[PDB]
Formats: sequence, C-alpha cells, structure tokens
Amino acid sequence: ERPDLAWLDEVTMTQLERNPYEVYERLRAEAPLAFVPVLGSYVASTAEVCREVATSPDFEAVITPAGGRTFGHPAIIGVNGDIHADLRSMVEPALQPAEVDRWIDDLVRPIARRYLERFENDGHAELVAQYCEPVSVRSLGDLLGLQEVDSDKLREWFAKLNRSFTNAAVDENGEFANPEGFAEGDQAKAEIRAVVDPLIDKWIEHPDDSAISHWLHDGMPPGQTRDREYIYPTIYVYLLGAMQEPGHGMASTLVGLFSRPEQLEEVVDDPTLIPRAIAEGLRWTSPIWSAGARISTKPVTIAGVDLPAGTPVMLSYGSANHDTGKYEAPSQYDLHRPPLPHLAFGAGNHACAGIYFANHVMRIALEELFEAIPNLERDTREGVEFWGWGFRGPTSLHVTWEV
Ligand code: HEM
Ligand SMILES: COc1cc(C=O)ccc1O
Repeated sequence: ERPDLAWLDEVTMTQLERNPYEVYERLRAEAPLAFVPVLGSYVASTAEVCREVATSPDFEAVITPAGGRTFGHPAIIGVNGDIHADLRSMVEPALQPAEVDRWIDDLVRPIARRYLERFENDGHAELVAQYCEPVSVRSLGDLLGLQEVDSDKLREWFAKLNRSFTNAAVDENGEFANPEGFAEGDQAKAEIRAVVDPLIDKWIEHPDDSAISHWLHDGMPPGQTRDREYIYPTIYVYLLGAMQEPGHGMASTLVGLFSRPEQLEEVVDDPTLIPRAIAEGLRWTSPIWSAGARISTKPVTIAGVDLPAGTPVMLSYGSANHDTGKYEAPSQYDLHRPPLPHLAFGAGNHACAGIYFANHVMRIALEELFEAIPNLERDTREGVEFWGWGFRGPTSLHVTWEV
C-alpha cells in the first residue's frame, strides 16, 4: 500500500529463503518497519525497531500465522500473562546457570567425542549432518528425557517443523499460498505424539530427573501434573528451535572462521577464544533469523508508521544483526569485532530462555572438534550455501584434513 515501496510487491518467498540480505539491506535503509506483501505482515529490520518492539509495553507475544498453524496453543513463544509466567517457570529450572554448570560438561563432551570418533580419521566429513546437528539434538534430547529417540529422528523432526513453521507465503487475499506445506508438520507432530505419549504416561506415575518429567510435576499440587495438551506446544518449540539452533550456530561460526583463515588458526591455537567466535557467528548469521513476532495491544507509532491495535510485527533479528548503524562491514565475519550487544537471542520478556545452555553446547562441541582435528580445513572444491528466512544456517559444511 506504501507507494515508494511498490518494489516489495515483487519480492518472493524463494528469494527470502535463499538470500534475504539484499532485500533487508534495502528495508533497513528505506523502511525499518515495512509491510512485506508475500509475508502478509509488517517486518522490523533494524536493531532499534526490533529492540523497541520486543521490549515495548504496547506489544505482546504472538506467533506468526504459519507458526501458529504448526504449534497451536499455548506455545511459550506466543502467549502472555499468567500462562506465559507458568510456562517460563516450567522450563527455567534446568536452564539456570548454576544448574547447567553442574552437568553440562559430562553431558556434551562424551556426546561430541562419540560422534567425532565416527569420522575423525577419515580426512573428510560433512559436519552439519555428521557433527553439528547430532551433537545439538543428542545433548538436548538426553536432557529432555528422549534418550531412546535417535538423533537421525530428532533431526528429521526439526527439519519438518522448520519447513511448516516457516511456510509463511501468502497470496493476494492474505491466504496461505502453499497450504500443503503444513502436512509434513502435521505428520511430524503425529510421530512425536506416538513416541512421547508413552513417556509422559510413565513420567506421570514414575517421575525422574528428565526435563519433561519436571515440566509435568514441578510446582503442581500433590498428585497433580500439567495436562499433556498444555505442554505439548512447548515441547514442539523445543523440538524445532532448541534442537536446531545450537547446531546452526556452531556451523555458521565454523563457516565464518573458515572465511578468515588467520582467525581460525588463532582459535584453534587458543580455545579460550571459542566463546568470542560463537558470539560473532550468531551475529553474522543468526540461527533464529526472522521466526518470531509481536502484536500491538494499543495504537502505537514505530519508525514513523502509525500502527493500529492488533497489528503483528515480525522480528527479523538476523537483519538487525547486520545493522550498519551498529556494525562496520557486518556481512564479514570478524572474530576481533568490538564486542557489542546483539539480538540473536532476542530481547524482552520473551528473550531466549536457554542462552547459557546453548552457548555451552556450542563451546564444548567446537572445543572437542578443534582438539580432534587441529588441521581442519574447508573443502573448497565445495561451496557453502545457506538456506532459510525464519531459521537460517548452512545446508552442508564439507571439510578435509591431512590424516
Ligand atoms: C544458538 C542457539 C539458540 C538461539 C540463537 C536461540 C534464539 C532464540 C530467540 C531469538 C528466541 C526468541 C526471542 C524473542 O522472541 O525475542 C528464543 C526463544 C526461546 N528459546 Fe532460544 N535459541 C537457541 C537455543 C535454545 C535452546 C538450546 C533452548 C532450550 C534448551 C532454547 C529455549 C528457548 C525458549 C524456551 C524460548 C522461548 C522464550 C519465551 O518465549 O519466553 N533456546 N531463542
Ligand atoms: C526456541 O525454539 C523456538 C524459538 C522461536 C523464536 O521465535 C520460534 C520457534 C521455536 O521452536
């Protein structure tokens, strides 16, 4: 509807999935808050606007249309008030820093070693499928109580939920343009139910130290549990983003380091720099790139746009993390970038609950990788492609090393 942005009418969903950075560079300059027709929503592209919307008292949580179609209610990312307070209290115990420090090393390090031992003497590997994704899902899967669900299956589930959650394209009338793209999300949920319903049956009668068992029991009156239908949407939140994003983050960090071979050498030589390398990695390609949204609760003015009450705004944190008002040459990976705040974990009341855990998973995984393969190099015979608008990461990461 905005005349000078008529070019946005020609932006396609495929373009945003393959490479959103050119469109979003224009948005950050022309319209930090803009309606994108193919997404059917206002989008916030700059750090100032994302931060304001995510922390404003005049906005509250909502799920995107395709996200809500995929997860239903009450997904922790999309609720407010008393329900959100309860779901936050439910997930937070195992994520508390002092608790994570008690067991994170004994959890992740043996998992990383197990997967590394399968290929560390081959001289070649595709690290997304052989290392980054397995370590991410096996670590969280064991924490949750899903020890008997294979990492192949956890990876398949987050991939299907990813595509369903981000099936956001809409047509002229604002209707989903690809309604059949939700079917594999529905099929993944059906499989998850078949596996998890018996585990919940068991945990209700025999609680244990698994996180989902504690979700059922913690804070409840004696003999009561949270109803499974009340917690399943937050289980899906985990089985998508919590399973996927640490693997995305460590892979993007590696791609970034490979693009700066001098900096990769530094980090291999001095592993205490791995946390700094990961933080730049998350800024450089944010795993949660534009998955979330807020909705206005009152009429509000943002970036010169007068929004009525009830207006959704998508939070494109991955674009915000390339805001040239903050960073110099943000499209380049730079380990020695001055440490600044970033928005890869969001902001406000709905900011990431698992930051401390996620950073440790990524750190320990990179530590063990660089120890087992110090002469790791990227297979330049292959190129690295990134995919995703809602969630973004490399689709593969071929490497080689002298055995
Ligand atoms: C590098 C890995 C990760 C990244 C980049 C990431 C990023 C984010 C982002 C951007 C949000 C939305 C924040 C907002 O809307 O302002 C979020 C929400 C959330 N994340 Fe993380 N995440 C990561 C890993 C994890 C892990 C491993 C867990 C659990 C163990 C987790 C648990 C959560 C939860 C529960 C929420 C919802 C918070 C709420 O709505 O109140 N995250 N995360
Ligand atoms: C932490 O996992 C999730 C986070 C988000 C944030 O927008 C969306 C879907 C997810 O599964």
